[PDB]
Amino acid sequence: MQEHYQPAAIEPAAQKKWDDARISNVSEDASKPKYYCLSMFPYPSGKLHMGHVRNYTIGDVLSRFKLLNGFNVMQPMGWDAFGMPAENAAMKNNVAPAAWTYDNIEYMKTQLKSLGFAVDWEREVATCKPEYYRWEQWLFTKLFEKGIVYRKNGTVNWDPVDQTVLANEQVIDGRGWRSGALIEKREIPMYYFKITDYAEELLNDLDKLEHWPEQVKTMQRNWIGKSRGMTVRFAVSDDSKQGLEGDYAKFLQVYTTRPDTLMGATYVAVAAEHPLATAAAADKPELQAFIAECKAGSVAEADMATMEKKGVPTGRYVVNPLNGDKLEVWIANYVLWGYGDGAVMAVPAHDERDFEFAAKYNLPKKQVIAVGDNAFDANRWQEWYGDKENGVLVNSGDLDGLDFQTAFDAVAAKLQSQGAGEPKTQYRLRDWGISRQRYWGCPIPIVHCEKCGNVPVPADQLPVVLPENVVPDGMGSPLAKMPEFYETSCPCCGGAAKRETDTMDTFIESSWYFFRYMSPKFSDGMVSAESAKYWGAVDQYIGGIEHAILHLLYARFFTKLMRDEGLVNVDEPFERLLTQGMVVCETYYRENDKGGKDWINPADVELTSAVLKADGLPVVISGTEKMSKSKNNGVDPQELINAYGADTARLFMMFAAPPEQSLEWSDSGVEGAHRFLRRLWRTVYEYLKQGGAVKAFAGNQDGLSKELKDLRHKLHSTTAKVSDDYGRRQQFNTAIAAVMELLNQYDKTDTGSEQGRAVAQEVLEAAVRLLWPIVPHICETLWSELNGAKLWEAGWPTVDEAALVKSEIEVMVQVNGKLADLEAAALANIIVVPGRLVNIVV
Ligand SMILES: CC(C)C[C@H](N)C(=O)NS(=O)(=O)OC[C@H]1OC[C@@H](CCCn2cc(CNC(=O)NCc3ccccc3)nn2)[C@H](O)[C@@H]1O
Ligand SMILES: [Mg+2]
Ligand SMILES: [Zn+2]
Repeated sequence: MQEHYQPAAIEPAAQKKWDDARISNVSEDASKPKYYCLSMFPYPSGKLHMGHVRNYTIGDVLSRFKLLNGFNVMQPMGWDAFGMPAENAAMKNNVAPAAWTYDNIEYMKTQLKSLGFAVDWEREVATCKPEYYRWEQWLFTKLFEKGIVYRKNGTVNWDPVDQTVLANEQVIDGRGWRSGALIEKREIPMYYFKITDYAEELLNDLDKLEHWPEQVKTMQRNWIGKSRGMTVRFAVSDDSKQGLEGDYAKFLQVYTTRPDTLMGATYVAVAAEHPLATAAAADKPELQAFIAECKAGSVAEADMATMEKKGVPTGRYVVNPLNGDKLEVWIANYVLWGYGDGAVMAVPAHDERDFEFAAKYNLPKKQVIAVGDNAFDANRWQEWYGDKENGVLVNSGDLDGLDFQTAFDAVAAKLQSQGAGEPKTQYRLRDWGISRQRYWGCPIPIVHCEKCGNVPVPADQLPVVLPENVVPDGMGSPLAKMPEFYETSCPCCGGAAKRETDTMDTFIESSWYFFRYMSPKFSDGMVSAESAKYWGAVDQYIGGIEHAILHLLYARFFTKLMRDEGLVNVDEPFERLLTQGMVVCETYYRENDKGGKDWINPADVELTSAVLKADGLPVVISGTEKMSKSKNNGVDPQELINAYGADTARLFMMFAAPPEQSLEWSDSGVEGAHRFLRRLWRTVYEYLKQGGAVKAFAGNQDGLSKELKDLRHKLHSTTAKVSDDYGRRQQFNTAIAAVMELLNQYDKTDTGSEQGRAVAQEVLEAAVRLLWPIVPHICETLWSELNGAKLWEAGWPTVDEAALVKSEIEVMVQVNGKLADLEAAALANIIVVPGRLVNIVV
């Protein structure tokens, strides 16, 4: 054993020892209990970043621990390969997106392997391969024939200078983000998943996820957004029926979740597309301009509630069906056509948006809800205005005194008797649009024929292959410009026909890949039935919080789709879910001779102030934020590995913060992690150079010294602490601190005697197994110096409950014949014959 710790000498050999033993290459062996530990697979970006290393180290800690506990552990890895990154890299570099993607995959694979993740590489998938995406084309055709996937015209933001479609996230002040050109709203046919057919299942099944963070579940519930309310029809006043036709001339129908406040409605509001808006804007230009601004908006949903609410009176009136009050109709920008009836009622006394709106326009507020002897101020909003559970109705004639649920029913009966309304369940959830006007994505398996319509490609003709021999030029989606791809024959009638040129939303690949990993070379279906039966669901999923809504919902949806097709037998893909925090770092800048800032990379700055590393001109240290190319503050993990080895990188990431907390880059803390590894190395080297290995202490410990009993207490306390930090808390930094404390006590204990060595052997053999999930290379190497058994069949350390009982302090006591450290406990009820009796001289 070399005296100095040299990670490049040891990490390659340890990796070849794990690979030679095929310990991460698992099969469906019904003899070992399974465990499926999954980290969210990466985009083949080019190179790993520190978020990648944080995530896959967390995955590896948990997989290695469960493996050491005897589980058949599958930890798979692959590549979320489609999407815009490669398309833009292709445009800028004059290279095919596929060629760029496959080179990135090859490089990033090398990096992952060198970090020593215990990954089953025989299960690798790449989603841009036809061996992969044919199976989502297959599922699509099945759901298309069932109406679960359907085609319908929708509205997109068209950028006419860049000749491509943009999401609302890419529209700033009505303009394209790169081009700066005004976007055009266009109606085009697109494809949708009927996810709203499964809304109630997706909402309720969340309740089975006892090992999910409540915040993720609550975020899903808000997105689905179920409400039970009331449809209410307000009759249109005779004076307001001009330009209306059909049911819109007779009534304005609305949806509300608060029918118990219908006596408090002081006005109604309609979307800009609503026929009432159209009819009243006919002669009023300010209304026309307000309607146009609403249509031109591109407010992303994450920003919807933040937009400033605005409205315009129409001069048309409807009649409240419970009290006959005539309310003015307003066009408002927060009422969205396609949600419900595109019209709402407004109660400023008990809904805060209605309060702020009515306060803006001086619209009236009528209190109808009381909560205790609380005063009602019509000019200031108090939180109890919105209380549903503890309110009672006031100012509502027949309904005064009722609580929420009784009044809801009373209103329902009143409205139904009248023909004016009925209970109604609604969901904020929209159907899922999967059409993308992009080249680098999975082709949609549809052929368009003027005789037969939109026809699915039959199963025998899948995949529809995306041609890899393409270089996007910017001027529009390539597939629409390639007759060699879209010109075909109709599979139903044989006649002239055209393939669909839109590709799929890339969320589709990531909605089922965890099942594909179960049988990644299966060519007769999405996932083999035998391997789905064995692996079941993912036991532990690890990933970033930005995927808590869309990706998770989509995966849960696809799992229930696949379940209903007969392919899988679970309701939920993910049992345990762990959300890792961001990785952030200091920023540095010089100022520009244009009044701006040039963001410098940390690698080219030295500290003391701070300046360049090759130069000496100072920089300006500024704030800490998530690593990103925007402020040039990303720290390249390959240079951290080059400088210190993989074990140091993995230890720093786990020690620096709990996985949920944001991790702050620290040169100082990276050096602390390395020196701790050096210390682990030296501790074992020094122990072995003073006598060589011995049989680890085991068994009855009566007759060990006090000092060595104490070390065994700390030893077995550490084992239970660590096990509970890996298994229960998932708090890997406290488990490292625990092992450091154990080595501190060992450093202060004399282990020179014969029984001393046996306890030191025990301590050290436990320490390196306890830390093997975090830094497996050095622990594998040191374990081989201490003990000749395979580390992984030695298995996780066991707690010795005997070493936790602390030995008895037993004696009797007597005041006047009749029944410092003992005289202090025995006065808590003065001779003291050593050990047996305490006599208290009365
Ligand atoms: C399931 C599927 C939908 C997954 C999809 N393929 C995906 O999200 N794929 S992915 O590849 O994005 O990530 C894969 C996983 O692992 C990394 C996690 C990173 C969180 C963000 N995050 C980033 C950072 C720190 N950033 C850096 O170090 N930037 C360095 C840099 C600077 C300058 C230029 C280049 C690089 N901290 N947290 C991420 O949530 C996820 O769990
Ligand atoms: Mg359960
Ligand atoms: Zn045809």
